[PDB]
Amino acid sequence: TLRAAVFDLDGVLALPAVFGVLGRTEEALALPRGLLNDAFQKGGPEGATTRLMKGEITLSQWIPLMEENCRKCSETAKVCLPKNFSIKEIFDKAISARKINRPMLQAALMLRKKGFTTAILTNTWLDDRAERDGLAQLMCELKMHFDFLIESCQVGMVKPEPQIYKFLLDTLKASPSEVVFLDDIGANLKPARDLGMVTILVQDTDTALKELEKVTGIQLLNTPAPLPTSCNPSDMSHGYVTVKPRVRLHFVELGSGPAVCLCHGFPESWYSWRYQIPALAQAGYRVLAMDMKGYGESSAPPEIEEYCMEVLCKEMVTFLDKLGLSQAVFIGHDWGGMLVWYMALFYPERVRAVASLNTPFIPANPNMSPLESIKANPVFDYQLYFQEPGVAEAELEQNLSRTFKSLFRASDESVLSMHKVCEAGGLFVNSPEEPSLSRMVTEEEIQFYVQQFKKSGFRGPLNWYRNMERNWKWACKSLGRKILIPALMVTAEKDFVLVPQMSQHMEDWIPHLKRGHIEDCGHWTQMDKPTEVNQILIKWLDSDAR
Amino acid sequence: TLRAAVFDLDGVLALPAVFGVLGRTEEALALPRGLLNDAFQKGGPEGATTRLMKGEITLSQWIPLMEENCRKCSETAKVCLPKNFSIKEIFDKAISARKINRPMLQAALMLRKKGFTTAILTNTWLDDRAERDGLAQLMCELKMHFDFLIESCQVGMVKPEPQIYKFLLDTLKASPSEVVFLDDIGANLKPARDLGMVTILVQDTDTALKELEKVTGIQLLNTPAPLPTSCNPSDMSHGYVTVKPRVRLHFVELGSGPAVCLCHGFPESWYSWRYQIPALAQAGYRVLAMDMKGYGESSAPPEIEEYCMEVLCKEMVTFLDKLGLSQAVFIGHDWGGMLVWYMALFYPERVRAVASLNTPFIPANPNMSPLESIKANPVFDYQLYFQEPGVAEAELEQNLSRTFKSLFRASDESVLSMHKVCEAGGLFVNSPEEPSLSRMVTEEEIQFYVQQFKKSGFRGPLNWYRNMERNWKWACKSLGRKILIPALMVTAEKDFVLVPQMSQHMEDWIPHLKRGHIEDCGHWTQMDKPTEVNQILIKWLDSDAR
Ligand SMILES: CNC(=O)NC1CCCCC1
Ligand SMILES: CNC(=O)NC1CCCCC1
Repeated sequence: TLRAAVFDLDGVLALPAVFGVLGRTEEALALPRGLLNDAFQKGGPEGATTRLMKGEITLSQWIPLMEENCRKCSETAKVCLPKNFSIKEIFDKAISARKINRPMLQAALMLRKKGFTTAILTNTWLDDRAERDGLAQLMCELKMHFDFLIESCQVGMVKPEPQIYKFLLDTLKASPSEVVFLDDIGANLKPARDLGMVTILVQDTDTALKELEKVTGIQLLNTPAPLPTSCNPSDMSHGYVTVKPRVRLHFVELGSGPAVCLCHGFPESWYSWRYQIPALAQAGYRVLAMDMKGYGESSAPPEIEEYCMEVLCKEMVTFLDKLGLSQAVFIGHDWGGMLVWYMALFYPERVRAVASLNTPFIPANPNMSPLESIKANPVFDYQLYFQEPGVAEAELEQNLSRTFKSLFRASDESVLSMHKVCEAGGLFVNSPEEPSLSRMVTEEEIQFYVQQFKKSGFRGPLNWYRNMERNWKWACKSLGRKILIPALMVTAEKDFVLVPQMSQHMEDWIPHLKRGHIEDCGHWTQMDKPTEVNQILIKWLDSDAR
Repeated sequence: TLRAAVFDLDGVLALPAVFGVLGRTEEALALPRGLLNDAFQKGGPEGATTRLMKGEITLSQWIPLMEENCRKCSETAKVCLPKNFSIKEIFDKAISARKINRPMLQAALMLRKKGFTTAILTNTWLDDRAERDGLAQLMCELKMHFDFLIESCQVGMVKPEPQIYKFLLDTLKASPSEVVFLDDIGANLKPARDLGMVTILVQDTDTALKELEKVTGIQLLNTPAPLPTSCNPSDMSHGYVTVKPRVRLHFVELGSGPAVCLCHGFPESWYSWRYQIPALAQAGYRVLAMDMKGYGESSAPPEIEEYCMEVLCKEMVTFLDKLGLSQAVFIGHDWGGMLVWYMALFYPERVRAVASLNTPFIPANPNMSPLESIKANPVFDYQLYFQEPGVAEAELEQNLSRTFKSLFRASDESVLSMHKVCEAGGLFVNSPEEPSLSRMVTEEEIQFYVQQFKKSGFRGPLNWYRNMERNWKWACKSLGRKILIPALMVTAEKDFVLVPQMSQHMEDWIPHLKRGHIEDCGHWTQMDKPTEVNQILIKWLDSDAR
């Protein structure tokens, strides 16, 4: 019974196969059929290509040896190679053209999710070309999804030598009968078959995947659209910056490129961005997912005033100062969305671009108390419940699992009503003791939030709501300004608190505002509709943030 | 008696003054003298410029108001503004032309080092221009060197209003007679004088600095060349990546741009790069200064084999994988320099460029044991002393302060001889109990190393020397390769262990190798000659790493 699946890189996990470029080059240059592929494999186990694939020599050292093999082959075939024939050019083009075979990676992802040990076994080289980064990026993206990556040039062994197959089995800690091995080269498949491994000759992906699902008993073809890659907290780079003597900010960091600072809402975590972190890094950005002040590994002082927008914003500027960042794109959700509009208003030189999920920009009404404003909206009743220090902390801290299971629900699953929360005397008074698990979250993901909130509880987070008068007075200083930097407003159809219509007058303050809108999406945008959030943010980033 | 120095930005800490561009524009466009400066100050306290400087409006909102003031002024002067007259263009150019007045910053640096509280008090704006990053970078660089930055647009107050001066004094916690205030605008200097502050009207920097040194009693002019900016450990962003279950790597992170991974030697710290970290970040790079395996906040497992080059290198690849970095430029010193050549040899796709300070690349001799090789060089005797587990740990751990004070010495201060270390029975047998403090280090810097080494001691670090046979066998696999990626070798004249001549045959293995050489420099390159290390690395980075 199968418990491991092994995949080749070229022609299996990555297409088009670099081998298929040699044939295409022969046809384009009208050279004898097989001339390039014959020069490539010249001398077999003793040849330059085996030396390259075993790691004896680098790609740049191999290029002239391949050129000499091509001359020798053309001489024997009684033909002439063109005026400007370049092996470097041929391979640079072949390599950049090669992309991830997405349905093959999806099938590998599915087998791994169903308990399989997965591995990439590849005949590859030590790439020292000026353009080696392209392949490095490809390998980096692919490898993360597998338990093992075995590279011929690293192990000093090559397919079809029997030793690499015995090395594979030892790495897998599996008997051959427990392994599926997928390869586009029949000769390289032969030693796995001979050992008793289930083998699949990959020509077209669909047939290979049909053979793969038939042999594993797991649905791989026609499966529903998978979720984006998530984050394993223990596999991330964790960052810590002290912004003032008693205040330290924690963040998760992934990728290279323009800095993108992710700001969560209430009562959340850097982990609320788990589905965006790998996607935005893969899209060419340096992601900084914050644990906002009062949360997770960030400091949580008890004083209410430590959580007014003016201080939160100043500390975010200090956070950039200490990291040596002149700018970052600021992306916020909920309370983070509010902070992000205020960063754009008070510190535009530090904000490359601004984006908010659900939270609109509504300027302070100078002719009305923020208390009056909040009272005027029935859905904002829970904010008055949040005012008295200790009351909401006691209910929210009593049972952590219940708190998150009750809150983190899709629009069709709601167990909470935000109206008459004060009158009812609590957020969970008409909510079950043991709520069911929402389709948006696993039990483990709820438990990460439970463990985070065991450190400081709900005092710091609730203090974000306890600065109405302070925030209002500070916001009034910005009443003559406009937001003229790149800005994106993302509304969620079914957010019954931060309704899409609350954002209707934003172009009066943000004339060049760009928009996104997510249908059938509740308040928990990032986990509700991760695929669509990623698409909206990446499209806006590549066009407006660079 | 003076204890605080206050500096203006425009025309004081930054030159040329943006005000002086309006006059230059008038002259270039042959407009009436003062037309632009008169339109700029139009309406005085009630005018658009005061609104901008107080933060009521942003720079982009102000541009058309300045245009209307220019039209009004030209109308009164009975003149016409040119065909393509643009305030945006004028200010974009003015702002990008403005650079830090280096001798003024040096004097501020010196006063602060001598115990003064320093501050920048500026009439500035909320910059939301597409090109606002240039100024953000300038402010970011300047602010780090001062105790306070007071910006008119942030405090809703402007010079010469008396309230900003009272705000300044309150921020300083100083009586006016204790303050020196430097400004290029006599009108803005007047309220400070009236309060009893010592004032300096800044025209040329030299005269201002002459007045400043006369009044403070501190040498500011003709002073020796200062050291580069160092790092305060508590003001840095600290990063942590788990590379395998029992192994976590710590790093300090500063800047944006191409990733530059700094690798220290024995027995050092990320802190050995303190003088390079701010310089390389300022030069346009994302610096990652490691605590190498066995050191500081990085894990230090006891097993010798955990420290062979093969595992150290693989973990550095995993470090890049987890941070989401397809590449980094690798810069090493001493044992870090050795690791860095091996990264280039075994993982060229992951190494953007490679640089080593002092450590040459010498390939394994396949016809000789590494023990034989080390025995053949008398200066390498101490490495045989390092072999026996426990012996060097006991001497190096006995007195930490003595260990670092004895080791970290300039070429003209040496207290240690690396020959006959085994025969003598120790590294410090002919060394004092209380060594004098080297000119390279302060007592506090020695104490940071003492505190770091209290965590894991010398076992992990000494284990870097205990893998000769393992490293040799692994290095032999690379004997047919060449290093063909961008590479830099930096030799130190007076390093009597890693002598410049040990690097003489490197072009046989690295044909395109670039070189740097530091005269009168011992083994501790980074702290011995920080200014010259920075110049060599930055020049090579900008040309070969991008
Ligand atoms: C639970 N959501 C919530 O209270 N969000 C607030 C964000 C700031 C604006 C008011 C609502
Ligand atoms: C104290 N320096 C030291 O032992 N450095 C080593 C680096 C690796 C090559 C041999 C010397």
